[PDB]
Parts: sequence; C-alpha cells; structure tokens
Amino acid sequence: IKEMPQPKTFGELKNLPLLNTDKPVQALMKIADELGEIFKFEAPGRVTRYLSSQRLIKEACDESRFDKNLSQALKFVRDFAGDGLGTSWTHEKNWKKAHNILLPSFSQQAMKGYHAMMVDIAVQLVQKWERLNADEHIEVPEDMTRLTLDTIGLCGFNYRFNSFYRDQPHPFITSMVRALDEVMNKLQRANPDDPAYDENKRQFQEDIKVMNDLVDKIIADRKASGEQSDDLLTHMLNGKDPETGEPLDDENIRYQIITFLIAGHEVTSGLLSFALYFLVKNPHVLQKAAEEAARVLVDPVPSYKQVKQLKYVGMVLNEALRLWPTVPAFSLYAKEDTVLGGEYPLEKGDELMVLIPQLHRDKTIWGDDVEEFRPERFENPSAIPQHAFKPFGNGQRACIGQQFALHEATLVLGMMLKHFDFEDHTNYELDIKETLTLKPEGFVVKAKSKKIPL
Ligand code: HEM
Ligand SMILES: O=C(CCCCCn1ccnc1)N[C@@H](Cc1ccccc1)C(=O)O
Repeated sequence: IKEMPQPKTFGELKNLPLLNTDKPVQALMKIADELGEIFKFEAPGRVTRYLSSQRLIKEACDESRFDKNLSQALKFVRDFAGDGLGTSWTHEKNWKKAHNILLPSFSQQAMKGYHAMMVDIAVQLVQKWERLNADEHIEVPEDMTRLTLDTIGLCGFNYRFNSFYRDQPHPFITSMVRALDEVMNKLQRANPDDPAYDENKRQFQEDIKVMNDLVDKIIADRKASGEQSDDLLTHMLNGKDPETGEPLDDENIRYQIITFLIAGHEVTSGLLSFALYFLVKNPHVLQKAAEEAARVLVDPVPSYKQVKQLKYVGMVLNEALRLWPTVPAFSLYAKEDTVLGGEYPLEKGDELMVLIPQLHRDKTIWGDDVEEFRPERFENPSAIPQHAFKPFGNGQRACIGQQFALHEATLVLGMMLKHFDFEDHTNYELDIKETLTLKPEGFVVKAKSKKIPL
C-alpha cells in the first residue's frame, strides 16, 4: 500500500486554486512531472486522482472495474448538451439508445457517404488560400475552425455555416463559445456563489436558450419539409434502436446536434492546427508527408479511397494527437472496491482523471525522445502496448466521432500538402491557449501555391 502524493494546498480551498490559471491542463502536466504517475487532487466537495502512466491507466481502462464519470467540466457542459452522448451516464436509457442508433452513422463505411460534403468544404479552404495576395498570411486555427465547423454543419444537418464568407461567427456559435467559456470560468471560481457572477449566470441561461431555440427550429424545419438528406439529422429522425425498438425524441436529437457542434468546432480544428504546426517545425516530416500527398492525390479532387491511402498523413495526425490531444482528459469511477497497480486501494465510487497528454509522454512506452515529433512511431499499432494511446477515450464510451474527425482531417491536410508549400515566416513560438480544448494561439503561416488546379 502506497500513499499517493498531492500538490500544494491552500487551506480550506485544498488544491482548487491550482486550477485558477490560464493553462490548467499544462499546469496539471507540470504537477505530474513533479509528482509522478498518480497524485491526489482535492477541492471543496471533490476528491479525484490524476493518472499519467500507462501502467495505471491500462487498469483504469478495464470496463469491468471502471465506468465513465462526468467530470465537473462535463457536468457543467450537460447544462446545454443535456443527455447527449458525451454528457450522459452509461446507465441512462438515452445513452445506450443513442449509441445503438448512431453507431452506423459514424462507421468507417458511413464516411463514404460524407466524403463528398467534406470535399465541398475542403475545396473552399484550398480556394481561399489560392486567392491570397503575395503579402498575406494564414491564421491557421481560425481557418481550420471554419473548415471543421462547416463540415459538421453540412454532414450533421445539411446546413451551410458558410464560415469562409464571413468574419462574425454564427449566432449559434457565439452562444456555444460563450457557454463553454462560462464552463471554464466556473471551474476556476474559488467562491462560485459570489453575486459578482450573477451576470455570468444570467448570460449562461440566455446562451442555453439561444442554442435550444435555434437547433429545435432546425429539427422542426426538417420534419416539416420531409426532406431526406444523407445527414445525421435524417438518421436520427428515422432510426430505431434495435434493442428498445424506440427512436430518439426531438429533445435528445437537439442535445446530440449540440454535442456534435461542440466536438466538430475547436476540438477537431485543434488537431489540424497542431498537425500543421508540427509539420512546419519539422521540415523533413513535412516533406515526406508532402511526397505522399503528391503520389496518392492524383486527381483534381480526392476520392474516399485515396484518403485511406494517405497512410503517412494518418501517422502525422496520430503523432499530433499524441503530443496535444484536443480532449485532454476524461474521468472514470470505480464500479466496485478495487486495487490500482497493486499499490493504491480504491473504494466503490472513487474517481480517477486520465491526464492524456501526460500518458502520451510516458517514456517507458515511447522512449526518451517523447517530445520529438516522429510520426514513424505509428508504423505498427501492434507494437504499442495496450492503452498507451488514448486520444479518443476508452471502450464503449470512446469517441463515436473518431472516424469522422480523422477522415476530414486526413482529407484536408492531404489537399493542403498537395497544393501549397508552407513557410513558418514568424518563427512562431508555441502558445497553447486553453478553453475546454487546446489551440496553438496566434499560429500563422504563409502558403506558396504549387499552382495545381482543382
Ligand atoms: C480530433 C477530434 C476529436 C477528439 C480528440 C475527440 C475525443 C473524444 C474523447 C476523448 C471522448 C471521450 C470523452 C470522455 O470519456 O469523457 C469523446 C467522446 C465523444 N465524441 Fe469525440 N473527439 C473528437 C471529435 C469528435 C467529433 C468530430 C464528434 C461528432 C461529430 C465527436 C463526438 C463524440 C461523442 C458523441 C462522444 C461521446 C460518446 C459516448 O460516450 O457514447 N467527437 N471524444
Ligand atoms: O482536469 C480536468 C481537465 C478538463 C476535462 C474536460 C475536457 N473536456 C472537454 C470537452 N469534454 C471534456 N477537469 C477537471 C477539473 C477539476 C478537478 C477537481 C476539481 C475541480 C475541477 C474536471 O472538470 O472535473
């Protein structure tokens, strides 16, 4: 029996003030560096344990011993994502129902049907960059978010956000981002009941109403038109859970749409942003990825099959997910009393946090060059030990969107590498801005067209 370490405390507030910082994930990584593979973390009314080693996390990923927990972040997101798939407990009827209904909509096979709509947006991104003047640069996260948001709007409910036509965000996105911002602020409040936050709370209630009203209208409009487009909304309106034989109701459909819009916004564009960052910081890797793009993408527009042949691009994306996974943690609870790692006894209901970026730096798994960007680490998933790489979560509660995210990311990065040479013209210094996701803030490049037509 080992006593786990714990970072510095602040009297009655326990460890909570350590989260009152601009970059809490990066702060928690630094604590893990200092304290090792497990540390206790306490706040008023809260005890959890942060795990960072594959040795312990492989046990935590045992679904017979641990189930998904809603972290405080997820509990707060649930105020607007409801019992959508990402904020529901495994035992809620709507989790298994929606899971069973949506699985075929998200399979590798379903990507063949989304492919054309993803290409539509990817070409818009390429045309924007083809149309820049010589003296201009690219705001990378900003453009990647235009791409990923538009892609989930079109594939998700046949709706064009038309993000490449505008600077101001869509009304829905204004409220979604402000809601997510309130969540992060609320996690950092030492005195969350202070009347100083009454306005924040009033604003949050307003932003929830905007998200609900706008998505409910999307659903109502679709029902009234009878249109049967090949999108997630159509699948949810028509699908029946094989098990219960029931369809999802409209309220839960709205929560799923809200869930997908969160996931497909900065969470997914973060992957592309970090990938392009690592590529321009590693020119030999960029060249190898660019050589593959040119070899495989022989037609004016990529086909579904060509995207699947972009193996090295897929390895680039996995290595980007290894260093900066854009859902940086998830939470579990013990289903019964159990012992973690032969050393840490846990009681039924005890909570764990999996600190993914720190797992992905476990030198006993990856070797001493863990900070280097080497996509070749992913040549053979069979050489990687169990549960060493978890950017999409675990088990039946893993990311249902994983194939969607990787297909759109591989497609557009492939096209970017085919059509442009890239210059890190400012010698950009990585600055990772934290929301509930991660972004290389202010990352900019210049792109010189290879003048290959579409
Ligand atoms: C690179 C982009 C993405 C990453 C890194 C990511 C990561 C994750 C992770 C780690 C989880 C587990 C969370 C937990 O255990 O609390 C998760 C769950 C989920 N993700 Fe993603 N995701 C991405 C993109 C997407 C997209 C594009 C969609 C949908 C369009 C999506 C939909 C979901 C859903 C619905 C769940 C909940 C699944 C369930 O519990 O049944 N994700 N994601
Ligand atoms: O460590 C984290 C990282 C954030 C996890 C959410 C990530 N994500 C984003 C979208 N979907 C999930 N979050 C803990 C913080 C905490 C610990 C103890 C006491 C208070 C807060 C939590 O949210 O509970």
